Amino acid sequence: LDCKPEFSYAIAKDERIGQLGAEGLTTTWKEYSPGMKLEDTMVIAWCEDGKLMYLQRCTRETRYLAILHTRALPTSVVFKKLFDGRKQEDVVEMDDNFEFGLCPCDAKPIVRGKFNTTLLNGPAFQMVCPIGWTGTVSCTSFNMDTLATTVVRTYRRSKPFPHRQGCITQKNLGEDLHNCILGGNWTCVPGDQLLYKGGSIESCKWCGYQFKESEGLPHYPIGKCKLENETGYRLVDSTSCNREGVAIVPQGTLKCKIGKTTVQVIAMDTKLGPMPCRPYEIISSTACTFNYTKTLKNKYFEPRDSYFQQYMLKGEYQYWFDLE
Amino acid sequence: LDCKPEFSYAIAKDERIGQLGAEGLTTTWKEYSPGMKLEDTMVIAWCEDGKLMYLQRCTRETRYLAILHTRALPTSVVFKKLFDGRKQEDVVEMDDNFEFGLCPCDAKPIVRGKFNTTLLNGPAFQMVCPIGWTGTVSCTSFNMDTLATTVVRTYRRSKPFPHRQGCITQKNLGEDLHNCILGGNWTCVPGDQLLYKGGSIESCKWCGYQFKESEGLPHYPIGKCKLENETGYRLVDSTSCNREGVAIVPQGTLKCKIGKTTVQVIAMDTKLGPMPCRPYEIISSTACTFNYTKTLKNKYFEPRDSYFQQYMLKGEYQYWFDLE
Ligand SMILES: *[C@@H]1O[C@H](CO)[C@@H](O[C@@H]2O[C@H](CO)[C@@H](O)[C@H](O)[C@H]2NC(C)=O)[C@H](O)[C@H]1NC(C)=O
Ligand SMILES: *[C@@H]1O[C@H](CO)[C@@H](O[C@@H]2O[C@H](CO)[C@@H](O)[C@H](O)[C@H]2NC(C)=O)[C@H](O)[C@H]1NC(C)=O
Ligand SMILES: *[C@@H]1O[C@H](CO)[C@@H](O[C@@H]2O[C@H](CO)[C@@H](O)[C@H](O)[C@H]2NC(C)=O)[C@H](O)[C@H]1NC(C)=O
Ligand SMILES: *[C@@H]1O[C@H](CO)[C@@H](O[C@@H]2O[C@H](CO)[C@@H](O)[C@H](O)[C@H]2NC(C)=O)[C@H](O)[C@H]1NC(C)=O
Ligand SMILES: *[C@@H]1O[C@H](CO)[C@@H](O[C@@H]2O[C@H](CO)[C@@H](O)[C@H](O)[C@H]2NC(C)=O)[C@H](O)[C@H]1NC(C)=O
Ligand SMILES: *[C@@H]1O[C@H](CO)[C@@H](O[C@@H]2O[C@H](CO)[C@@H](O)[C@H](O)[C@H]2NC(C)=O)[C@H](O)[C@H]1NC(C)=O
Ligand SMILES: *[C@@H]1O[C@H](CO)[C@@H](O[C@@H]2O[C@H](CO)[C@@H](O)[C@H](O)[C@H]2NC(C)=O)[C@H](O)[C@H]1NC(C)=O
Ligand SMILES: *[C@@H]1O[C@H](CO)[C@@H](O[C@@H]2O[C@H](CO)[C@@H](O)[C@H](O)[C@H]2NC(C)=O)[C@H](O)[C@H]1NC(C)=O
Repeated sequence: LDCKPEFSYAIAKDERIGQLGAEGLTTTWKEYSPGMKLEDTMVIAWCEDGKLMYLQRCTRETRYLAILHTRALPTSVVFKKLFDGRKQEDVVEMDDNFEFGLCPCDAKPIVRGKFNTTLLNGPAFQMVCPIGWTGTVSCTSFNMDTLATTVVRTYRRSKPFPHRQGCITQKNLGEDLHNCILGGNWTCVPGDQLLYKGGSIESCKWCGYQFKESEGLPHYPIGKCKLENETGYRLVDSTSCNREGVAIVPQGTLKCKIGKTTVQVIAMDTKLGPMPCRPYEIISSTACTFNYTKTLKNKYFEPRDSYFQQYMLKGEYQYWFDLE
Repeated sequence: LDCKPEFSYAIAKDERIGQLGAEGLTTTWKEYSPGMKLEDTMVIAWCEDGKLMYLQRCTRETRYLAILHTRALPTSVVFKKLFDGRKQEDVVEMDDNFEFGLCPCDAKPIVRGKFNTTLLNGPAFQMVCPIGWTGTVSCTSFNMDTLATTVVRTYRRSKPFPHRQGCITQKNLGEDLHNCILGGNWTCVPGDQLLYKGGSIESCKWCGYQFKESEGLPHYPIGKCKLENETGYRLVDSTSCNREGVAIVPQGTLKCKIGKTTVQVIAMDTKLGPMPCRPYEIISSTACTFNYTKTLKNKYFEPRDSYFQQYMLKGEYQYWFDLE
C-alpha cells in the first residue's frame, strides 16, 4: 500500500487491540509528511512520495504497521503486516554472481571457506571476485559474560563461482605474467604462466638477453615475450640457450651482437661450428689488406671470404682479405 | 814326257785338230824358256829341267798339253793328257770361326740361308758376322749353250753360328740401345731394347725429360737410363708418367720443376690433388705480405701455409702468407 495526507501512522509488533487502543505498539504515532519516516529496532520504513517501503533491520520478530485516521477512534486501528517473525537460524544459497552481502542483527560475519576473498565493513560484508569459491559465512554473535556465542544466518556456497564483471584474472610474479587459478582482483591464487596466443609484441626475453626485432634469432618471437599495453612476460618458446656447441649466457667469454643487442657467449665444444651471432669489433690493418675479428675455438661468422670462397680461420680470429 | 828347246807349247781342252790349227786352246803358244810356265782356269804348269810338272787347280775339265815344233805346220800339233775331267761335287761344313769363303771354278756362289750376311766378289765370298746363321752357299755355274747350270761345291751350316769375339751385338736407334737378335756390325737384325742389369748411369730419361739426380721421384733409377760406358738408353722401369690425376708431357700447359730440371705438365683432372714437383717462379708482393705462384685448378704444391695450417688456393694460384 502507501501513505495518505490525513492519517496517523505507527508500527506494531502484534495487532492486539486492548481496551484503550492498539496494544502492541512499538512506536509513538506520527502525522503525515511527504517524506515521513518511522523507526524501530526490527524495522525502518519510509514514504516516497507517495509509497510505503521498509528495510527489515533484523528478522526474528514479526511487524505490522498500525494506522488510525487522525480524528478516528483508537480501537479502530488497522494493521497490514510488513514482515513475518521467525527464529532461529538459516541458510541463503548465494547466486552465481552474488556480490554485496549484508548481515542482519548488527552481527559480525564468520568466514569459513576455501581461500581469502572478503571485505568486511562491520556486519556488512562483500565477496571480491570469489571465482572458484566454496565456504559458509555465518553472522554470529558472542556474549561476553557467558562465553556462549551464536549465529543468526548462514549464507552457503557448495558449488564454486564462475567469472564475472571487472575481475582481473592475471598477476605478475616478478616479471612474468601468471594465471589466476582461483579468485580475481587481489584474491588471485596464481597459476601456471601465461602462454602467447598472439598479439602485436613489443619485446622478447631469451637466455637473459632482451631483444626487439626478428634479426639474428632462430625465429621471431621466441623465449618469452610481453605485449605493448601489458606489464609482464608471456611464455612463447623454450628454445635451448645453446646454438650448436656455442651457448649464450650472462658470464663470458667473448661478445658478439644479435639484432642490435649486446650478448655474451661461451663455447661448449671445440669442433668446427657456426657462431650464432654477428660480431662486435672489426679491426683493420691496398697490397694485401685484411679485416678481422676475435672468435671462439673453431667458430665462423658469416660472411665467407669471397676471395678464398671460405670462412678463413687462424684459431682465435677469423679474417677477411682484399688483394689489389 | 818333257819340254825341249826347239818346240812351242800351249794347253788344250779338246784333242781336236781342225783345219787351221788345233781347236781346243786355252792359251797362246809359248816359246821354250828354261823356266816357262803355262796357266789357265783348270791347271797351271811349269818346266823346271826340260821335264814337265803341273798342278791341277780344278777337276771337272780334262786337259792336255799341246806341242807344236816351232817350225812345224799348225795342223801337226800333238797332245799329251795331263789329267782327266771328272765332274763330281763335295760339300763342306764351315768351322765356328768360318769367316771367308772361296768358290772354285770361276763359279758364282748363290746363297740360301737365314738372313743377309754376305759380301760377293765374283766367285769368292765373305760372311760378315753370320752370328746365328744357317744355310748353304753353292758355287753354281751356267752354260749358255746348254741351258743347264751347276754347282761344284756346297758349303753347309746346319748348326747356327755362335757369337764370336770380334762381332758388335747391339745397335743404337734414336737414343735407345737395342739388342741384335741376329748379326753383328751392320748385319745386325736388331731386337728388343736392352734391360738394365746394373752399373753406373750417367742419365735417366723419364717422360721425355732428362734427369741426373735421385731427387724428386718414386725412386732412382726409373723409366729408361743410359750407362757411363755407352751411347743410349737401356730400359729399366716404365712408371706411369701420369701422377695422381696430374700428368707430365712435352707440350703444355704450365711448367713446374724436379731436381734442377724444368718439366711441362697438364692437368688430368680437377678434384683436389698434389702436383708432384716444386714450382717455377714465386712472385712476392709491411703488414701482410704474400708470396705465390701459379698452379692447377685444385692442385697444390708443398708446403702448406704454416700460419693457416692449410693449402691456399684461389683458383689458379697457390698462396703463402706472412704476418711477421
Ligand atoms: C585477506 O584479503 C585482504 C587483501 O586486501 C587482506 O586485507 C588486509 O588485512 C590486514 C589484516 O591483517 C589489514 O591490516 C589491512 O587493513 C588489509 N589490507 C588491504 C590492502 O586490504 C586480509 O588481511 C587478508 N587476510 C589475511 C592476510 O589473513
Ligand atoms: C578490478 O580492477 C579494475 C581496474 O582497477 C576495476 O575496474 C575499474 O573500476 C573503476 C572504479 O574505480 C571504474 O571506473 C571502471 O569500472 C574501471 N576503470 C576504468 C577506467 O574503466 C574493477 O572494478 C576491479 N574489480 C573489483 C575491485 O572487484
Ligand atoms: C593487451 O592487449 C591484448 C591484445 O589486444 C589484450 O587482449 C584482449 O583481451 C581480451 C580478453 O580480455 C581478448 O580476448 C582479446 O584478444 C583482446 N581484446 C582486444 C579488443 O584486442 C590484453 O588483455 C591486454 N593486456 C592488458 C591490458 O594487460
Ligand atoms: C674492411 O673494412 C673496410 C672499411 O675500411 C671496408 O670498406 C668497404 O669497402 C667498399 C669497397 O669495397 C667501400 O666502397 C665501402 O665504403 C666500405 N663499406 C663499409 C660498410 O664501410 C672493406 O670492404 C672491409 N672488408 C671486409 C668486411 O671484408
Ligand atoms: C737377303 O738379301 C736381299 C738383299 O739385301 C734381301 O732382299 C730384300 O727383300 C725385300 C723384301 O722385303 C725386297 O724388297 C728388297 O729387294 C730387299 N730389301 C732389303 C731392305 O734388303 C733379302 O730379303 C735379304 N734378307 C733379309 C733382309 O732378311
Ligand atoms: C767391328 O768393327 C771393329 C773395328 O772397326 C773391329 O775391331 C777389332 O775387334 C776387337 C773386338 O773384338 C776390338 O778390340 C778392336 O778394335 C779390333 N781388334 C783387333 C785385335 O784388331 C770388329 O772386330 C769388327 N767386326 C766385324 C766387322 O765383323
Ligand atoms: C757397358 O757396361 C755394361 C755393364 O758392365 C756392360 O755389360 C757387360 O757385358 C757383359 C756381356 O757382354 C755382361 O754380361 C756383364 O754384365 C758386363 N760385364 C762387366 C765386366 O761388367 C756392357 O756390355 C757395356 N756396354 C758397352 C761397352 O757398350
Ligand atoms: C717469401 O719469400 C722470401 C724470400 O725473399 C722469404 O724470406 C726469407 O725467409 C726468412 C724466414 O722466413 C726471412 O727471415 C729472410 O728475410 C728470407 N731469407 C732469404 C735467404 O731470402 C719468405 O719467408 C717467403 N715466404 C714464404 C715462402 O712463405
